[PDB]
Amino acid sequence: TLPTVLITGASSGIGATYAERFARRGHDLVLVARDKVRLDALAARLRDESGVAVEALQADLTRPADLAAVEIRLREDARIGILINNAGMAQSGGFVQQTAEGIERLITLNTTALTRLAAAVAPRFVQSGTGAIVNIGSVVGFAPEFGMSIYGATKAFVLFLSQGLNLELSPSGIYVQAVLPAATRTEIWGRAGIDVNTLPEVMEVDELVDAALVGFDRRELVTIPPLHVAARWDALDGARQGLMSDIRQAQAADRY
Amino acid sequence: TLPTVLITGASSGIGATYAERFARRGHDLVLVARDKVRLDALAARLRDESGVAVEALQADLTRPADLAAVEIRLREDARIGILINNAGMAQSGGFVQQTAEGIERLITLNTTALTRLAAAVAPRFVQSGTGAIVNIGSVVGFAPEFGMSIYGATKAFVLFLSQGLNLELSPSGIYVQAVLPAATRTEIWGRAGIDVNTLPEVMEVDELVDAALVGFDRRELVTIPPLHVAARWDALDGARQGLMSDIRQAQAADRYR
Ligand SMILES: NC(=O)c1ccc[n+]([C@@H]2O[C@H](COP(=O)([O-])OP(=O)(O)OC[C@H]3O[C@@H](n4cnc5c(N)ncnc54)[C@H](OP(=O)(O)O)[C@@H]3O)[C@@H](O)[C@H]2O)c1
Ligand SMILES: NC(=O)c1ccc[n+]([C@@H]2O[C@H](COP(=O)([O-])OP(=O)(O)OC[C@H]3O[C@@H](n4cnc5c(N)ncnc54)[C@H](OP(=O)(O)O)[C@@H]3O)[C@@H](O)[C@H]2O)c1
Repeated sequence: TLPTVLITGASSGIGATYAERFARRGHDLVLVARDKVRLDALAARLRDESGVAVEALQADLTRPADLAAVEIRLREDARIGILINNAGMAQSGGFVQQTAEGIERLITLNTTALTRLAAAVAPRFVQSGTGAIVNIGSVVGFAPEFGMSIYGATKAFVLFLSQGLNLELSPSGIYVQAVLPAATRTEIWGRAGIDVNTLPEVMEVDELVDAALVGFDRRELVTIPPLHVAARWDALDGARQGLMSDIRQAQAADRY
Repeated sequence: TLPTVLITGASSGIGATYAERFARRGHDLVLVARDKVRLDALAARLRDESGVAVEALQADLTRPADLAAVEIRLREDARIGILINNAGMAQSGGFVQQTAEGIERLITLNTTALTRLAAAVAPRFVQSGTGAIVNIGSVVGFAPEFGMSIYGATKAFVLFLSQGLNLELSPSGIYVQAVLPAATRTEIWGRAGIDVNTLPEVMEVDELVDAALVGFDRRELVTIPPLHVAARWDALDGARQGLMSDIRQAQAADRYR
């Protein structure tokens, strides 16, 4: 029997296409987002088209009580063996046009909620010796130049967390994937007050998810569909380790 | 007249040494942390020894009302021209031993509060055409191997935010520095349930801060005192840009069909 997949941000975009795709592979699903009505239509379609069980679970992951209720479900339901931590939003406007409320929301959703859901399944996954956590990062986490300083910071967070979780949890049989899209045709752009049609280039959501799932089936750790030269990843990671090899912690460097 | 410095996490460790050092340079100070009694003693010492004004400002930066009150003070007080976003904590235990409450606290302090205080001064700094934001990251943000997956993530956040803020704000005359210590002899270790004496090597807090301040005086963007070969930073940043140069966004790469 195939594991049930809990997907956050399942109501649209990358989340919704993951849901469609996993339903077509034969997995039962738990779909979470705020828009209950839209989730109930999507769930019904997938139950009908694919014959799997699909539950629509309303939750605002920036509301403490909703998040806690999703944590509970992840801790307690042994059927759930794949977590897609996909729910996320971009930044609207530059740094000075940010608000305290907006910063709170962006960080809580993209970072705190994602990390907490992963922490809700990890103990159970360790005990069973199996499980999968797919975290959606972004190419923007490599690009302070893109101009979304906070959002990009949240996505650097998600990449790093994913790397760290792999090292901690793969020895207990857990797969931890970071998936890093670049511009993809979803509701994120309009949510942030950007017209998606003004971006030079944008990937279709079907093509991104199928690429991501090729990565998933190969059990790839870091999956970057729009990166046309794979070895740039290895070179980035090498330079990171290279830097780490020349840390001497007892004394400040001569130049200081 | 020299700008007043607001320092978070001023009651001990790196924050407290920054406070001592900036007081000796002649700056007035606003010191923030939870331990009011300890802040009042430090403030009194610095007023007496150095003859600058020093205000002790109690705040738990994980409590919404306290954080909002510090934001207000940063927005409204034109004297404050340097922000040291130093308050932070490490992770206690591995990922499976984490708690919802502990995750909330660690991320809120190291990330949300830091970002919000920076956002509280930036508009005023942009308007005045001057100002400085010093964010304390960590070498651990380069090291998923170190085993603190959440804490390290918060420090990858702080580095990235710093880089982004530099590009957004230096054109308006703002200096944004990321300071990245490695193991340094402060209260962070005991807070996390680690005996600092079991670490192979640990830098004295005086030496770290003085190194950081050499960086600050040279207006260096990314300052990593324990990195003995500077060019490893440039090579990391190059590889990052190298990767960015080979992103083609319309189509998935051949290896994914
Ligand atoms: N260009 C791209 O699309 C792109 C590129 C790289 C990475 N990403 C990442 O991809 C992920 C998916 O976003 P998308 O592109 O698929 O955008 P999307 O169409 O806006 O989907 C976002 C999903 O997250 C849910 N969500 C938003 N706020 C929420 C909240 N407070 N609580 C619970 N759920 C919430 C949304 O449903 P409700 O609004 O009904 O809650 C929606 O299903 C994000 O993490 C994003 O950072 C996107
Ligand atoms: N090895 C290292 O020490 C090392 C290496 C790299 C980076 N860092 C970074 O250096 C920074 C300073 O830490 P440290 O090494 O100096 O440790 P520290 O001695 O524990 O100092 C932490 C300071 O932040 C304050 N703080 C803690 N929780 C707080 C809260 N909720 N609200 C407001 N303030 C709070 C503390 O005072 P109260 O508890 O009285 O509130 C204290 O003044 C951190 O951002 C840390 O991540 C440290």
